[PDB]
Amino acid sequence: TKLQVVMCGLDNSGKTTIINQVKPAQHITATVGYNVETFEKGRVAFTVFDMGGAKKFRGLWETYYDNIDAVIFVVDSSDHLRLCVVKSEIQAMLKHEDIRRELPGGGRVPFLFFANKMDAAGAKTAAELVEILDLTTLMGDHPFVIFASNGLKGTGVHEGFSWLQETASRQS
Ligand SMILES: Nc1nc2c(ncn2[C@@H]2O[C@H](COP(=O)(O)OP(=O)(O)NP(=O)(O)O)[C@@H](O)[C@H]2O)c(=O)[nH]1
Ligand SMILES: [Mg+2]
Repeated sequence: TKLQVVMCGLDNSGKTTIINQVKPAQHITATVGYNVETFEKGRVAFTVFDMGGAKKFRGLWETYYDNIDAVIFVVDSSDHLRLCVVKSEIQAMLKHEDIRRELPGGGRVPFLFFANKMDAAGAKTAAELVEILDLTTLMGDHPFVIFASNGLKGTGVHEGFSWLQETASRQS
């Protein structure tokens, strides 16, 4: 079983920290452009495009939507000021052809949302983020879920990936 995933979210949301929690055991810095992570996790081989989240890299994200099995979207739940930017980016990505497309089996591309930095002062819960972003209206027919996460420790992360992998398997 092979999964291709694109990982999106604003700069400093915790994308790279989170993906490193699911990689094999063997210094994180801001991701310039993107990085491809290819690794095994359990019985699955993952290919993850860990996108840079700075404004200047967001134009790249769409290059990696082709044939994708899932989107992972990481929100800094403690960054209230840019929740409007999070919303516009989710809106922008949903309009793209490769995200819109009906999957081979009739399904729609699934989204795993992380409400990350659950430990940070001022963190909003998954429920609060759904209401603020009006996420349910935005996501429409796309299957999605949202879990509070702590990327430093791995809280929420592993369960999110179970959801992604089970949803992908069911769809393929
Ligand atoms: N307190 C706390 N800090 C976190 C959490 N997740 C990530 N961080 C911290 O937030 C900073 C940004 O993390 P990073 O993984 O580089 O974020 P990113 O989304 O890949 N940034 P970019 O889009 O620039 O590549 C790092 O200092 C990291 O340790 C969390 O859940 N809680
Ligand atoms: Mg990064």
